[PDB]
Amino acid sequence: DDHYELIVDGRVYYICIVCKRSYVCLTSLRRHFNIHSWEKKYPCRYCEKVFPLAEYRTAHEIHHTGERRYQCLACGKSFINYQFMSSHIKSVHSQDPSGDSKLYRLHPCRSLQIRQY
DNA sequence: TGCTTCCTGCCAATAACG
DNA sequence: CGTTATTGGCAGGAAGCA
Ligand SMILES: [Cl-]
Ligand SMILES: [Zn+2]
Ligand SMILES: [Zn+2]
Ligand SMILES: [Zn+2]
Repeated sequence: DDHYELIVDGRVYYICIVCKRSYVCLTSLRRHFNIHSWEKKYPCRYCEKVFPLAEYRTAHEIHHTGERRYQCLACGKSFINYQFMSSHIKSVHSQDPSGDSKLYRLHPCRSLQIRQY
């Protein structure tokens, strides 16, 4: 028992009973709620750190391996995450990768095992 | 104030369950 | 083994940090 529902204008919101954060879908509330309950743990496999979300652990573990998955297509430089890539493309190439063009390539993750696309 | 990490709608990949 | 439920990768804006 971790939420209540709030309905405004026919739109359904799921509210965390602990911190009152609002979610459009229940899956997100359940993913969020682990921060409170710590029902599941996500331990780094390279150090002692433990995370409340699987994706937080993954981003952290990529830091351990040093893999650079985000590649700028304008000059070929590669980056650890979206933020480094975006900062680069905006500052050096004066372009926005969230725009209407494909300015970067996200390589598959090869330095560790996560599900592929 | 420029890195560092967090956050959540969306949904493909994966697991659970008969 | 077909049907259903769950996980968690991803973008890219937000929040944290020193
Ligand atoms: Cl690499
Ligand atoms: Zn909460
Ligand atoms: Zn670690
Ligand atoms: Zn570049």
